[PDB]
Amino acid sequence: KPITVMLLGSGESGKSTIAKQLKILFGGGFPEQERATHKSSICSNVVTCMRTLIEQSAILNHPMKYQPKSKEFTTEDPVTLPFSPELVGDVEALWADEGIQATYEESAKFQLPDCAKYLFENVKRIAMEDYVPTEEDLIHNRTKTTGIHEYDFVVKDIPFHLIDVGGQRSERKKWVSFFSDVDCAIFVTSLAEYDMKLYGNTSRLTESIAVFKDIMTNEFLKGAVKLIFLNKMDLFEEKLTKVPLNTIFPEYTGGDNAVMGAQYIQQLFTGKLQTEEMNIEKVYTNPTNATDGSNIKRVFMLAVDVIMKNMAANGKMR
Ligand SMILES: Nc1nc2c(ncn2[C@@H]2O[C@H](COP(=O)(O)OP(=O)(O)O)[C@@H](O)[C@H]2O)c(=O)[nH]1
Repeated sequence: KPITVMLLGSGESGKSTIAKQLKILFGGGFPEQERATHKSSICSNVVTCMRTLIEQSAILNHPMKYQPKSKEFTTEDPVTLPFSPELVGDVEALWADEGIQATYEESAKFQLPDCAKYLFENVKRIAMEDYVPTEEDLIHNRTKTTGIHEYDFVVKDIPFHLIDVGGQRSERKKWVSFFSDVDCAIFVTSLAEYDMKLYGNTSRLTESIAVFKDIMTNEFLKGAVKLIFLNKMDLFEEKLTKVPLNTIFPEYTGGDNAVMGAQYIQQLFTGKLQTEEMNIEKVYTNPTNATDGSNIKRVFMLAVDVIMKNMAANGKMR
C-alpha cells in the first residue's frame, strides 16, 4: 500500500502548484489534451492582468507613453477567442512602457496575479493561433482548484498517493476526516501574504495560522507527520524590499534578511512545538519556491526520508 500524503493550505498558498509540480516530476506530467483545456484561461489572464496594470497606472499617476491600438484594451468585456492581430504588439510595448513598469513595481498593493510577468514575457508564444499550453505554462498559471484532487506518483521506487484538499474552509473540514490512514500532512502557506488584509479574521496571516493550528490538533490527523512548506520564498525575498517586515510587526529587528524574516513568520505558526528545518510532537519545515521544479524535487526528497524515518519509528512500513 502506497505512502499517503495530504496537501492542505489557505488560498493562494501555491499548494495546487506544488501538486502539479509533483505530477510533472514523479507522475506522468500532463498530456497534450489535458494541457489544451487551459488555453482560454491563460489567454484571458494575459489581457486581464494587463488591463489591471493600465487601470492601476491611472489610479497611481504614472503616465503612459504608449497608447494601445487593439480591440482588447478599449473594453471591459470578457476576452474573445482568437486575439486581434495587434494584441501581441501592444502587450510588448505596454510591458516596456515606463509608466506600466512603474505601476508594476507598486504591485503592493493592488491585486495582481503572480503569473503576470510570466504571461507578458511569453506573449509571442501564447498569442499564436495554434498555441497549446506547455507544462511550464500550467505551473505558472492561476487556476481555482475547487477541492478534491487525487493522484499517484513514484519516487525512487516507492509508491505515493497525493490528496489535494481545496475548497472553502467549510468543505476542507469534511474531507480531512474522510480520508483514513494518512501518513503525512503537508501544510502550505505563502510567505508573501504577511501584509495582506481581509475582513472573522482580519488578515491572511492570522487566517492561515489558525488553519494550521487546526491541523495540529485534528484528531483524524494524529499519527500523521506534519510538514510545513513556507512557499513563495522568491516572492517574499523581493517583497521585503518594498514592504519591510517591521511595518507589519514593529517588534521585529531582522530587516532585509529573508532568512531571518521567514523564521519569524515560521515561529508564529509553530509557537512552543518542537520543530526541525529539513534543510539541516515535532513539525518539519522548509521554505519552497513551487514554480521551480528543481527546488520542489530536492525538497520533496528530504521529505520522503522524513516520512520514512518517522513511519519506521511508529511501527508502520512500506
Ligand atoms: N512566484 C511563485 N509563484 C507561485 C509559487 N507557488 C505558487 N505560485 C503561483 O500562485 C498562483 C496560484 O496558486 P495555487 O497553486 O492555485 O494555490 P491554491 O490552489 O489555492 O492551493 C499561480 O499563478 C502560481 O504560479 C512560488 O513558489 N513562486
